[PDB]
Amino acid sequence: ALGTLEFDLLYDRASCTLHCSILRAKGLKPDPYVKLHLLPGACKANKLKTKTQRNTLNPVWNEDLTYSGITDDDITHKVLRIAVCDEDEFIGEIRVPLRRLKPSQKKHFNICLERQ
Repeated sequence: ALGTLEFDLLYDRASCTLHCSILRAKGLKPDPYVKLHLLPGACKANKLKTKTQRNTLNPVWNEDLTYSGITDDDITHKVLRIAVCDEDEFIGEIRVPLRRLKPSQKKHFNICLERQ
């Protein structure tokens, strides 16, 4: 379909931090970069992005992006939208409810991107 995205999420409860390791993508179907949007809210604070990789459908970022101020209740209610885009157009996205995470347990994802 649209390709796959590999990333890790780790919630560190004591420091109230969500660590998002954006690793790589494979088989993108269109200069890819990834943007993270922690929902809900259009707030600047909710939005992080990787560097842009050039001339590739198999970019490797190996980039750690982090949110601070993350509480238990944020973990149960918030959603992390992860979108890969083509720098200068939408390539694909996934939507991850944070309540799938456990404190201090890194979860590894390899997920198929979607149009949704």
